[PDB]
Amino acid sequence: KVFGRCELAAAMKRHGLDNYRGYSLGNWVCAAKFESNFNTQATNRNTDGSTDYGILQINSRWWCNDGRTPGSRNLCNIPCSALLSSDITASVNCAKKIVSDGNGMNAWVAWRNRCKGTDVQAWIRGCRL
Ligand SMILES: [Cl-]
Ligand SMILES: [Cl-]
Ligand SMILES: [Cl-]
Ligand SMILES: [Cl-]
Ligand SMILES: [Cl-]
Ligand code: NA
Repeated sequence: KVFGRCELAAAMKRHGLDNYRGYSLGNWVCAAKFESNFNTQATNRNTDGSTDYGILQINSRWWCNDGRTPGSRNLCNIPCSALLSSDITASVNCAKKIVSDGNGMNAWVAWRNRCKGTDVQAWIRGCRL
């Protein structure tokens, strides 16, 4: 599923991501835009052989099991395929664990490089929330 900007903002809010660990909803929408272009089915292979999955490009090295990332962990206790669902519950729950891990949203390289320190509220501006 390819979410619209306000539609994703609404879903993220429903699943309790708005101000989670202090990150306003625009941070989450901005990160999703640059990680996946709002597409739940996005997958991208990394040089190390791990793969990133879903709307927030969660990586198989640490967070989910895809059967093909040697030495990896599955700290969200889910198959990486669960992260590609049209329903974002699994992605949200896993992102809550990731952003709690110590480095906040810096875990998401696209957030650090394209969202951090910008006007992230623009990503939610205009939305009925
Ligand atoms: Cl957009
Ligand atoms: Cl915001
Ligand atoms: Cl594996
Ligand atoms: Cl599994
Ligand atoms: Cl933080
Ligand atoms: Na894994």
